[PDB]
Amino acid sequence: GAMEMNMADAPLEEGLLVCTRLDQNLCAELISFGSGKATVCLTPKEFMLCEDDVVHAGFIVGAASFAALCALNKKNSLISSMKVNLLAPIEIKQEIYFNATITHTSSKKSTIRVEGEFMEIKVFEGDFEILVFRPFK
Amino acid sequence: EEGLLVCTRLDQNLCAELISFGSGKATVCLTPKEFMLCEDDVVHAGFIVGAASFAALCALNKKNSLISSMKVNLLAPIEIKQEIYFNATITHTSSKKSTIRVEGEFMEIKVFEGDFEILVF
Repeated sequence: GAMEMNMADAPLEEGLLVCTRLDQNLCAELISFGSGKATVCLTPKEFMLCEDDVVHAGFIVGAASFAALCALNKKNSLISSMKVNLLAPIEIKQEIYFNATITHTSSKKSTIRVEGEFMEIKVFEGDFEILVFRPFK
Repeated sequence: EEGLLVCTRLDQNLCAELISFGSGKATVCLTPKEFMLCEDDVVHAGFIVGAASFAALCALNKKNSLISSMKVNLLAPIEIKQEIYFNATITHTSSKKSTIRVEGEFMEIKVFEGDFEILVF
């Protein structure tokens, strides 16, 4: 498909298959995706703070998580696990770019590496495992 | 939240309700809202990790603390208004650095587990 994807002015999200219900205002702005990668950008808001000068880990990891899902961009996918390092505390007004790249893939699962950068300095790094298929036992 | 030394600025409606804390343990309860969804039947990982993170910080309960790393397994997708209790317990501490284990359960079925490393300055 699809005519809507062609079009000078097609929204970037048009071809995005994952997290259809996600409000980017609560997570991160999608910047690009495709070819086994994605970038999102988090500009933290006051509601995201844990402390006056520390953005809550849920929002830092939440942005990384979204980048990771966008790199694979598959309909029926879930994050199953992650190992992540929050290298420095982030304040509001800091723009953090999260760049995801798939490192391993199969029909059933992938591993995606995410690096977060502030002014091109790494401040986050993580590996996410994603499962692609919901039934459970 | 008297005696609570961590996350003074955190909006509990956007995260999880603090149920109890003290003695190197804490429980919080996540009530998923629609704004938290990634997909119709999957709460975004950021809110699940956010809830666990809050639990972990309240277990240690130290001023000037920061989550420096985590290893977590999301064991099942979480859906709207499944109440999820996250129970955090310190497993290692040298004051400067601590490890907190957090388990989240829906009913008594385990939907989340992880280890959180916390630095205090």
